[PDB]
Amino acid sequence: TDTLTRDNGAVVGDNQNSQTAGAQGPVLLQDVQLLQKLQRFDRERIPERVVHARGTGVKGEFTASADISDLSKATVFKSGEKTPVFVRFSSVVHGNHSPETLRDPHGFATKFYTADGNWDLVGNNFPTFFIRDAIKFPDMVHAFKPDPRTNLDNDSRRFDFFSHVPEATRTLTLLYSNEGTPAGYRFMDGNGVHAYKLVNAKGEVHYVKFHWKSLQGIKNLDPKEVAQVQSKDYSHLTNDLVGAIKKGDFPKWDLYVQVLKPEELAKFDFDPLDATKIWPDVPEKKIGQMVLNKNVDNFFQETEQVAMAPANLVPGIEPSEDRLLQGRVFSYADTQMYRLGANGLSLPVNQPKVAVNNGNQDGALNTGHTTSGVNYEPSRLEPRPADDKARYSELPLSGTTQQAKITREQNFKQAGDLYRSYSAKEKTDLVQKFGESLADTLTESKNIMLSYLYKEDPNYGTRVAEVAKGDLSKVKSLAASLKD
Amino acid sequence: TDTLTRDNGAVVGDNQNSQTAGAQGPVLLQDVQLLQKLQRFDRERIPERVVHARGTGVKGEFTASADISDLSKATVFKSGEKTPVFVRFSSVVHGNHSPETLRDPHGFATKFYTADGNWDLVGNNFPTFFIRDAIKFPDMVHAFKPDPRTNLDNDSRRFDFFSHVPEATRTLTLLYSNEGTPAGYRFMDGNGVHAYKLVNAKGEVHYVKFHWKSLQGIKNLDPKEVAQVQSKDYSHLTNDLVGAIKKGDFPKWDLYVQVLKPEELAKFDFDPLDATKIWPDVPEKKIGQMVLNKNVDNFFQETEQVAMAPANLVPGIEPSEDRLLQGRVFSYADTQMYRLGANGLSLPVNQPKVAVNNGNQDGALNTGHTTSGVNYEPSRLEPRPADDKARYSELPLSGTTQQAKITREQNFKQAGDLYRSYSAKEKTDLVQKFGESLADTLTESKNIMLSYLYKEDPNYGTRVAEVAKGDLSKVKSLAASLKD
Amino acid sequence: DTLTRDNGAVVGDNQNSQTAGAQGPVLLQDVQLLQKLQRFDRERIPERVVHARGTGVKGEFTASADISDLSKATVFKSGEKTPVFVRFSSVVHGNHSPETLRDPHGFATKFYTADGNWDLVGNNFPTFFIRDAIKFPDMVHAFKPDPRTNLDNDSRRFDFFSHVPEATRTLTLLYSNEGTPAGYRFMDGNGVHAYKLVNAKGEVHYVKFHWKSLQGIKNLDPKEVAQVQSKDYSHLTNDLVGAIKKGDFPKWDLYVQVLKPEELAKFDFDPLDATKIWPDVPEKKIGQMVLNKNVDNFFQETEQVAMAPANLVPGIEPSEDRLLQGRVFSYADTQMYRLGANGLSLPVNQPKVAVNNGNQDGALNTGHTTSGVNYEPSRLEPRPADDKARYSELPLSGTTQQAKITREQNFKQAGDLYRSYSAKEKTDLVQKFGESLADTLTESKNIMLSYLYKEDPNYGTRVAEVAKGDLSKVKSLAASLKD
Amino acid sequence: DTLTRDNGAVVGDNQNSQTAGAQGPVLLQDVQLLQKLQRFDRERIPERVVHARGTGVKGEFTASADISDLSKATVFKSGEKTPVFVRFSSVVHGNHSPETLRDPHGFATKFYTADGNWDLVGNNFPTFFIRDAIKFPDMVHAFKPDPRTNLDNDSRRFDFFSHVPEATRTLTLLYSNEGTPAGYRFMDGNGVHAYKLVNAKGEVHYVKFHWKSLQGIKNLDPKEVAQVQSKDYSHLTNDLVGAIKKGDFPKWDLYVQVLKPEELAKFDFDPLDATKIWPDVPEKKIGQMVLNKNVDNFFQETEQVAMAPANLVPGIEPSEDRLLQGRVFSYADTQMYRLGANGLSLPVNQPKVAVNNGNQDGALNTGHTTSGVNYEPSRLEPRPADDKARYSELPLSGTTQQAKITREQNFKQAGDLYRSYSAKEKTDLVQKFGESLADTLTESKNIMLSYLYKEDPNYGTRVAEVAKGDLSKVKSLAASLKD
Ligand code: HEM
Ligand code: HEM
Repeated sequence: TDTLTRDNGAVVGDNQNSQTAGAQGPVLLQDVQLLQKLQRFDRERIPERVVHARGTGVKGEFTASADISDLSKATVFKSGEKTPVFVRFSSVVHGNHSPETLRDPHGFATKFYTADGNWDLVGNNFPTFFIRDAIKFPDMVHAFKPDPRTNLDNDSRRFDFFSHVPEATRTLTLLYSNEGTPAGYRFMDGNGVHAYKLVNAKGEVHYVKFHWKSLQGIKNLDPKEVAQVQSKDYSHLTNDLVGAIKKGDFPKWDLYVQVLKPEELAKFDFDPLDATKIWPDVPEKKIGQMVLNKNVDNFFQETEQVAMAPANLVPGIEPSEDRLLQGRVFSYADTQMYRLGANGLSLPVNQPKVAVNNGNQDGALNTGHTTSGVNYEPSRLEPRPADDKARYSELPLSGTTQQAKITREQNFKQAGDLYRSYSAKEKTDLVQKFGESLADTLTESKNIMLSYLYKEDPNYGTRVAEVAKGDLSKVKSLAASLKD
Repeated sequence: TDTLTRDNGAVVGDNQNSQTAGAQGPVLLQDVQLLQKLQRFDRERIPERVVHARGTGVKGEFTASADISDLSKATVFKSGEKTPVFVRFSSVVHGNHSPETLRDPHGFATKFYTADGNWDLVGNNFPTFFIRDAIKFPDMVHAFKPDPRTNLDNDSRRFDFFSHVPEATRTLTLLYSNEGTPAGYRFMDGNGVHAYKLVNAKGEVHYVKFHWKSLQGIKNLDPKEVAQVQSKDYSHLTNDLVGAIKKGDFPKWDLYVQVLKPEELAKFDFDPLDATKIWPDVPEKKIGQMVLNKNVDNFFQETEQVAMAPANLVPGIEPSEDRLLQGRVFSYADTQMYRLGANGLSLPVNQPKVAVNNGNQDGALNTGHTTSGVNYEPSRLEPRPADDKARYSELPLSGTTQQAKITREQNFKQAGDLYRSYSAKEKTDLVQKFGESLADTLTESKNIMLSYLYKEDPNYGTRVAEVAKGDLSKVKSLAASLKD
Repeated sequence: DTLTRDNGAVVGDNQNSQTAGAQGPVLLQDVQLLQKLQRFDRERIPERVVHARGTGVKGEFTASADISDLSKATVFKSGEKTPVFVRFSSVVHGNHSPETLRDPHGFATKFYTADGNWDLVGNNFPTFFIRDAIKFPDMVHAFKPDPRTNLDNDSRRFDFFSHVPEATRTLTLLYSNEGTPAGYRFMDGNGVHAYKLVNAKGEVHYVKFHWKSLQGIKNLDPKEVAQVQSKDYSHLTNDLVGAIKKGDFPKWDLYVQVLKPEELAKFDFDPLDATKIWPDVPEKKIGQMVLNKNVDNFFQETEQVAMAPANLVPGIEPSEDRLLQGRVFSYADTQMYRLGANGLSLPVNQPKVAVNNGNQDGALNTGHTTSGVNYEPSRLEPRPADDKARYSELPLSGTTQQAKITREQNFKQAGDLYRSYSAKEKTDLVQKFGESLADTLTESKNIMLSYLYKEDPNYGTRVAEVAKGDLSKVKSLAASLKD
Repeated sequence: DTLTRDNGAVVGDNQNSQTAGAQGPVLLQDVQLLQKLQRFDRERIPERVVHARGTGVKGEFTASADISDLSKATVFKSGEKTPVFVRFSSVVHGNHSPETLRDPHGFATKFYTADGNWDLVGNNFPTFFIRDAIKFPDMVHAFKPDPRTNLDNDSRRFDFFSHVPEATRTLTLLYSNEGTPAGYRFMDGNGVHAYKLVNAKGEVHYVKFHWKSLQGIKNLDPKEVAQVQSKDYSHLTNDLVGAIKKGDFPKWDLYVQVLKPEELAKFDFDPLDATKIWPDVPEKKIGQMVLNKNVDNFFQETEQVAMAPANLVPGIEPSEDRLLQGRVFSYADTQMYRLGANGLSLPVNQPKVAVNNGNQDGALNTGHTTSGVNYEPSRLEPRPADDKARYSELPLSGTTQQAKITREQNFKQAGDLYRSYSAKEKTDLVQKFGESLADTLTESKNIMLSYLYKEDPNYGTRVAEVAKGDLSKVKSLAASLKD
């Protein structure tokens, strides 16, 4: 077999014994194989993601199947176009080897390696989120994560924060339902959550929501099943997916879009760009199908180093003015400059399948081969012209610069409708899980949280208020003042 | 209450809404509060420890109680001397938020903030280790850790490695016994593993092993109890410890030493500086007592950032020539330069309780206030004399520089001793756990592993061979050729 | 006091490594050798991407006027005295580059105010070369040494600048003798952009800041530059540190130029264009600064200071100048990298008021947190905002867009500047610019010369001769340019 | 080709940021503005702790002797052609520091051999100032600019060197005109230390390496230094890059001086003392190097190359020189920080042979691993060692120790050097040392003078004059110094 070498290519003569000053003597500083193997070892780890640290990556392909040229000019949506993908599924709060049975929303991020560049659709199984403005994301994550004093879960903290956040009511209803503990990533849907802005070749815009429909169906664990699985397997989602792909049982999802024109936004009773809302009566249209059929070759180089970011957009796809999405356009590229580095987008899993041509340079571990003296634009010696067809869409403005919440909140209606859509057994599990989680919250926050659940549906609030030992008369009088 | 501020101290006007271009417009880049909060958030995480990433830190005090001036000049051992400590307990292989029920050795690292500087005793509950030379450490960890292709446990990998490592037999016997799954950190002992060299005021040396004897007793979980605990609690060791301290029930450990003179080592049939060995008949002497009685204030600032390293030594305590230990003198300080930074030892939790006076300077995030022009030694303007009493001890040398295994291995005797010391019930649990783990290893490595167990004790090897489905006749013939 | 390791243990020998016998190899277990070398091996951090070469000093600012109608900031309250940290610098070259190299010179002032830290990061030139921060990286890459060799190559800047008529004014300032100061004490400081001051009623004013040197202005001419460089590559640092050591403390008066929001539309140029001065707006004195103390340690203080236009206090906000808007992001961003997440907690960067927020962890966090409340809002440990500190509201119209400003006036002020120079000052300018332009590609060179010609026919004509451009092509090119 | 963003998407407008209307603020969603500024903000990495100012060129080495009796290394096989990367540098000052400043000049060569990459990291000076690596951080700290002001302050290095008599020989080379070369092309290079060469029979030889310039040696005297500095702060880079552009490729012959292990105890000095040359050992030529190609990109190649004495191939090992021993640790260590754990996988650092080991992960890992076997040994995917590559064995005796070498001889070789200088060179040497020593504290100054006086009474006497030392004290201190 080929000889073991050091990183400079030199063969190693003994990989079992350190060089010592005699049989009973100390180790020498000059043993370069010892030093190099330990300095590499000592530097293998990089920071985990600040959220969604626990994840599983797989590869597959997406094939478009409809004519949506009237909605978007992006080549990924052209009927019959087959684009390779990289998908990273994940939980949200806990560290990287945390039990996959822990209750949480699950991430569903798809990197499309399109012919116009890489587009990332960074979604979750839940179609709505807990907040509507990215300025609260650091606050929200800090409240959800383990207590900073102990590294132990302490749910009284998320309910202190969330008692000030009535808009979280619908998504907390998902979290504490059995949708919070899936049986496999193959048995969950995916949603973009926000409305994205699709732009056609005439410069016209449509606001669109994306949904991945599982062709395997939806399968969740109930709290007693969660405990049985957790007893022997702390990686059941990863085992399920990797194992399925090894057996050739490739999971698939159909992609659907819901569409609104800019002039329809103001007609609704809720704000269509509020990330805490679904669009209940807008029809869905199928535009493609993705199949995930290949495992990764190396977890660290692919799954750990993949950089998913809503900022990775192609002409024809832009962010909407959803205020949650707006901060996401900054945050992922920013964190990835730190987690990976300035040259993170040049790693194999992050590279586009098209040419990159710009003046960005240098930075740590630059692996390029540059020969030109022109790293500026414009240049008449080595021009790099822009493409006028790729200019951003123009959105009309009015009012003033401002710091004010959106005007139509409707914080409790959709939560109530979701609660009522649940089977009797689903409601029972949601009520017992939410109540157990809320039981030792401070009394003031506890009765305020329970007022939101009661305003969503009196049966929901009454039952969680019994489990959590809240004060039902205070819950009802607080709920009476809440506005629809 | 005090107004929320930005990091430059300027008060914040609205922490709930980002600044937007009208009520329906996009978010502005000039919103410095949004951008600061997101950039700080985006940079919260640092690399986890390459091993022992899952850990719990607490604080307490150690009080010495014997006259060991004959063995060491170090102040921490002076009778009645009280020294504050920081202890970090941990598992080894998996990451943060991995289940604390996972089978593994457990770390027991004590930072003593002595009156002569900080001394770290970085030990484990197991008194022996799997390998005896630090050049194999990276290989050993890579074999134990989850498969690099999938991030899932795959014990065929560790047994392909350990089939070439007959010296791992005794510690794999501890690993697969119920000592591999403790009921609490308070119910385990701690050991230095290596002999350390204590030096007295005359410059004379003694080799000593350290043992923390639990005053709460030893309590382990058997396989069925592990699954039951894991079903509901993935942080059972942290909860147990933080819990006890909150209730005032402070865990204690008596510190004992085993002592051998330099001239006695050659008389043993095993090498006393072999990390795979205990010293079976050397008497123990109690030298002090440690009580852990305070939880940390902030997990990140203290438990995550603490830097435990065998290199943090004080005059009177030095590393022995144990070849595993020698590598550890280099590796912890090296990985901390990366994980923390060049200024990592100036963080609050890592600072000594005595003055630091040297020419080490600059480096990222230097928080000092230097006024001198003298950052070199020697200097006649601002001298920094050495202390001739702190010169290292002189060890006699013989032979040549070399790369060769130690001359006495005795790889199976102590492992058989350990097996035979176990109760019938403990034997059954060991055999079932080891055999289930080994069952899908490649046949050649599996029968070689079994031969090691059979040579330790024929009953051990026969029973694990039945559970693992190895070939007994091949096991017996391979064992017949093994040497004692 | 005895020499120690970083753990506080005393060192027994700091002159000899531990070796295996008199003729033998060095031992891995010598922890003093390893810890000194590992710290030494990690002393350096990335230099600033621009302005790497700099000098820092400390002093104090005292406000002297009632400007409460313009800003509610406590720093400007007449009589208020505020400690300052100032960093002066060059722009293009590395940290030990000669201080005589031709460049704009930075003048950044960190005010440790009673409302928090406010940084006024300006330059001695009152105008900049570009007017939209999206071009900053390109501009800097064209100015810096050639990426192939690390050697100055002025044809690269004129290839870029031939597309940028808006750089005419400041290029005139660069190639003049103001491009090579005699001391930092002998130069003015300008904020360049208009900032928006907001008073206690919420009213806004657009203001320009100017530091007037009370030592006067003193530039070196070309011949004096080579003379000084021959023996001194740190002449600016030497002058300032030496002057403070002798007790000759340099002082600057701070002046403001003021405009109301409804006045911006009435000029022939865009008042928020960073390549423009405000020629006819009167100046008012609002305070004075004295720099009277040298630093204790260059690295801890001068190298680690983090100056950023985003360090704002109530009463001061960015204007819509498109150059400034980019700077509000870039400084804080690069400091997260060059220093780290906890860079603003280093001694030189800390404010003199408490910091109260949920920002946490990050590399080398030196705090002492005990609370479980790292989120807002909380009813257990609230951290209320102050409604009085809400940002001002600017009226908007039109659409989101990617389009240059409409009033450019790229040559007029460039010409006024040229013609304002003495005959000798003009001669030096023409020769420095023309020598720098000489080997630019012919198309860029004659386009550059057209911008100078459009500014002032004598200017363009004299540089064309030195630089060897085609006078007739310059004149026809200039014919097609708009004032 | 069309400009793109880093994800490959085409840019529609690289001239204007996206704003909220023509007079409105910039938008956070303009991903091109943010990605360009984020990349620009992170361009710089930490400069080398020493030798930050450098120039890199490429070339080829051709072996021309049969030295298989001394080393089994393929690089030295007669007729063997190996590609090289060479980086020349100054030592003490930061990037863009004047290349005329007085220092030793680095001469590092990376040989991309058929057995792996071998780096010969040398200098023009054949000796060094100190002899144990434990003092290296102290020495560098004393040599660099004062930590309080970032200005050169030569009193600091003499405070330090007044305790270091062994630096006399190299301080003599430093203050001579060898300290200011006219080009890297006109300077020799030396490995300084003895290296251990090992042949195919396991036999060892101690060897010194010397690169003989085939352009001759060309220095600048103090008056010429000032002239070049007045106008050129990159004279060495210019000279070397320009020479190669013209086709005038510089050449160096490689020579070795050989000693057997039993010969080291014979001499009156220690042959592994880095402050010593080997005066009477003869030199044999073993090959020639020609540098004939410039780099394509300065940052990717010259800034990112990783030169380290730890990059060894079979046939070559460190000797027991105590300064060399620390260098085996420190270069790889600083490169783990300056570059990263994956720094040896960058294009310029990669070997021309396959790398096969279980080193993995780390920041920005660009590999394409498929195996699950990242440990050794393995019976599934074995990675056997080669017994012929085992390290050589050195006989030991004594005990572990912290004690200076015994045969110091700190002054004789320095005096020898001085006496070989022409009258011109002696006067230049004397004026510079004296001028640098001038404001040192009297006690250190007179002790430095004693060392010079002990090397040679005229040296001592002539430098004590310029520096204003006290000759009677110098002579009585010198009286007591031993040979
Ligand atoms: C609709 C709401 C959101 C969804 C669906 C979502 C989804 C996700 C997913 C799936 C990932 C993991 C991607 C991967 O597998 O690598 C992730 C990571 C992340 N998210 Fe979000 N998230 C949302 C809200 C936010 C917000 C509001 C912010 C901040 C402004 C944010 C910041 C981050 C960060 C910093 C990471 C780590 C990325 C990395 O290190 O590569 N997210 N998110
Ligand atoms: C007797 C054998 C060993 C014992 C008892 C042991 C114990 C420990 C413990 C208790 C910790 C965690 C300290 C904490 O809580 O921060 C640790 C971490 C670590 N150990 Fe060991 N270990 C052993 C062998 C080794 C060897 C041979 C090496 C390498 C030569 C090594 C390298 C490391 C590293 C790099 C870390 C991470 C340190 C950090 O990031 O702060 N260990 N070990």
